[PDB]
Amino acid sequence: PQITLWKRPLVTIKIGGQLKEALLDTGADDTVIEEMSLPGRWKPKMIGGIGGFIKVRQYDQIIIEIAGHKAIGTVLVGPTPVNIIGRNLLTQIGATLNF
Amino acid sequence: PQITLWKRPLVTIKIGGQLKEALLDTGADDTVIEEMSLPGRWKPKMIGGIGGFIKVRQYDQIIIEIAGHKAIGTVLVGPTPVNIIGRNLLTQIGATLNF
Ligand SMILES: Cc1cccc(C)c1OCC(=O)N[C@@H](Cc1ccccc1)[C@@H](O)C[C@H](Cc1ccccc1)NC(=O)[C@H](C(C)C)N1CCCNC1=O
Ligand SMILES: [Cl-]
Ligand SMILES: [Cl-]
Ligand SMILES: [Cl-]
Ligand code: NA
Repeated sequence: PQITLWKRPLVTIKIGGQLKEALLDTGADDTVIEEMSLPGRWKPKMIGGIGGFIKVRQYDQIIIEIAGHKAIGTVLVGPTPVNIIGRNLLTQIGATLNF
Repeated sequence: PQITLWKRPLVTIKIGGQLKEALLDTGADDTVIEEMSLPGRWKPKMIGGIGGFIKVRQYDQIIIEIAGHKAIGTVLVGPTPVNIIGRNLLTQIGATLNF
């Protein structure tokens, strides 16, 4: 699709069989989702936002659908105020910024 | 241009007679620049996200050139870790997300 930016670029994602709303974010290096259960082992990570850094759980090779596009990759889980699809998965689904 | 997302989508901007590098951020409602002087009136604002909130100065009707494209809008100035071009000015340069 071509998504303009007059409103937030929110899409539906599916992860763990569940539908969630998330933001397509070219300013995010990684994907971070609100607290949920994911399979496997996780690794520690810090990410930085407008107000400072938070600790998150890094899950690798997680199956996730983004606006109907299937992806498999790293998902961070933690106390983010909004679900964010970052560049690691935007790149995988072929997204570019155009002007 | 068409910007892929393997790396951060950083571009050069001109604001307040100064050149800066800034992040094209579809996940940002607002444009936030590191501390600098701008002409005219301003009012305080709090913006919060990952990591919490920061206090900024809101300047309205500020012209910015973004990767050679002129726009005008509100610019927030404060202790952001990164200069961010948000949706309020991305729409004005006709930026879209495409996949
Ligand atoms: C940078 C990065 C590394 C790894 C993983 C992730 C998710 C990363 O991105 C973290 C991050 O906060 N990125 C921001 C920009 C970023 C990159 C690097 C350092 C700091 C910031 C931005 O793009 C998304 C984030 C989303 C958001 C979160 C909570 C509430 C509302 C929105 N947006 C905002 O904070 C904006 C600010 C920028 C005006 N914002 C806050 C006021 C209300 N609305 C709004 O839009
Ligand atoms: Cl990934
Ligand atoms: Cl504006
Ligand atoms: Cl448009
Ligand atoms: Na003004």
